[PDB]
Amino acid sequence: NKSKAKFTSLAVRSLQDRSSLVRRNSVKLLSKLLLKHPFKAIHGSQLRLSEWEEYLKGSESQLNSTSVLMKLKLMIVYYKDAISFIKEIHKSIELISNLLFSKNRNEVLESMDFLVLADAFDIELSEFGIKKMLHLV
DNA sequence: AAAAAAAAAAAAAAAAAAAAAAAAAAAAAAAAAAAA
Repeated sequence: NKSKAKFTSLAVRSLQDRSSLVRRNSVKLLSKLLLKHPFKAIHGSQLRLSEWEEYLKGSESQLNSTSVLMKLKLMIVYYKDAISFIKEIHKSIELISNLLFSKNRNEVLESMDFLVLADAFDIELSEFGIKKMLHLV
């Protein structure tokens, strides 16, 4: 699970690569990572930045107010990892939305598939991606 | 006191060649058809 964040960061960085095939494969990797993630034990299949931030704030308040110490520590580090992953996915979504207008059709199709998958899970910036996709006519 | 002969502007066509636009070669990914 730890290497998942590294793979996501490398894929987001490679999204800006000059080669088109590399970009399509990075989009595929991000789609595969978003389709199944370890972040499903609690409130699975729902990636909302506001809700996760509120949950993290609640956990921080609970810790501020024997097993309790490290249990809250693990919960907080898990929530921080979730927030970082959500931010990375949001940045990747923005990059792919900017990347929608490409000469190669396979890249466009994979970008549309990734945006649809990201829209399937409730995402605040998914509507922007759908709006950008609407101009593909 | 016309008439050859040399010098000089004016003007055709001809030869030239490397630089750039356009097309082919090579490796790899994707889509369709055939065999198990």
